[PDB]
Formats: sequence, C-alpha cells, structure tokens
Amino acid sequence: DPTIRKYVQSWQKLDVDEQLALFWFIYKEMSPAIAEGLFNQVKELNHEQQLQLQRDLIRRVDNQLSREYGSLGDTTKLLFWYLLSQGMDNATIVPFPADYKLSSESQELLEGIKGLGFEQQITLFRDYVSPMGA
Ligand SMILES: CC1=C(/C=C/C(C)=C/C=C/C(C)=C/C=C/C=C(C)/C=C/C=C(C)/C=C/C2=C(C)CCCC2(C)C)C(C)(C)CCC1
Repeated sequence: DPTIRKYVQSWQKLDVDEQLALFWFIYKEMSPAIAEGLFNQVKELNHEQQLQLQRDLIRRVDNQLSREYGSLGDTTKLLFWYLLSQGMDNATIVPFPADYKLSSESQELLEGIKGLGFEQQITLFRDYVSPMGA
C-alpha cells in the first residue's frame, strides 16, 4: 500500500490536462445528494468554465467552487468526480477529445493501475481526489 502513494505522487507530477486524461481513461476501464448538488453548479456553467473548474480543483485554486469541493468528504469528492464522467458520456459536461493519446509515462501508470485490485483502486482514487480544491 506504499505503492498507492507512489501512484498518487506519480499522478500528481503530470500536467493538469494529462492528469484529467488519465482519470478519464481509467473511467472507461470500469452524500450522493451533496455530490449531485455540486455537480449541478458545474453543468450550469459554460462548457469552457466546466473545464477550468476541474483544472482549478487539481491546481488547488482558491475560489468559491473549489472551497465547496474542499469542504466535502473523500467519498463525496470521488462521487462528484464520477458524476462528471457520467455527465461527459451523456454530453452534459464538456466532452473529451478523441485525438488525445496518453504520454509514455501515463500509459505506464494506467496499466499499473489496471493491475491493482478494485478496492485498492478505490483507495487510490479517494486519495488522489481528496486533497483537490481549496
Ligand atoms: C483531455 C483534455 C481535456 C479534458 C479532460 C477531462 C475533462 C477529463 C475528465 C475526466 C474525468 C471527469 C474523470 C472521472 C473519473 C471518475 C472516476 C474514475 C470515478 C470513480 C468512482 C468510484 C470508483 C466509486 C466507487 C463507489 C461509489 C460509487 C461510492 C462508494 C462505493 C463504491 C466503491 C462502489 C481538454 C478538453 C481540456 C482538452 C485537452 C486535455
């Protein structure tokens, strides 16, 4: 389980967009009210602002939405990130680009994360999204 922190640290060394790409592809290889609430504030924005929030959450930017995120529990935070992925498959959230290919480093992490067990993956994801926001 020290290997989980290494995934988190490796994940946190990538570019912000690279991080979001890795998170999205993992989603393709696979408290709710509070999450649905924050999720509504997201899809109520313009598609561009939807992108800037997710970046701002990874960058720990200090704004109102990041503060709300940062004030939630780990479970809610991860559920929020799930509803974002669902909102993207349903075209509710700004879509993901087809022509994006993962860096050599990212594809290594992904296959490495494909090796972990479902519960270690959940543990990984919770720790990755837990310190985001403000
Ligand atoms: C590419 C790019 C972009 C974008 C991107 C994005 C936007 C992404 C996103 C991504 C995402 C948005 C992702 C997500 C993910 C999610 C996930 C991965 C989730 C998971 C979850 C889970 C795992 C859960 C579990 C559970 C529950 C539900 C609760 C408790 C119990 C259990 C455990 C069952 C742009 C446009 C700028 C362009 C350039 C770059």
